[PDB]
Amino acid sequence: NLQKAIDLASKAAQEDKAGNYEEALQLYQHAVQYFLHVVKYEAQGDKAKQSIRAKCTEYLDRAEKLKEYLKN
Repeated sequence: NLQKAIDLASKAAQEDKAGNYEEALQLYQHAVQYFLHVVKYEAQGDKAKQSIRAKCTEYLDRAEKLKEYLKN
């Protein structure tokens, strides 16, 4: 589940930066879904969880704004 979060997160960050926002948006949410799934179920460690928390918020903030205008 962790590898899926990073894999999708990398493609999402590249999609938005490249030009694709629609595909990147759906990818951003996916990365956060898998990331939180691990932290909630069984993360790697204390410091590890803190790393995902900052990342989960980073992508969420980007995707949040993206969908904002996309939906408007």
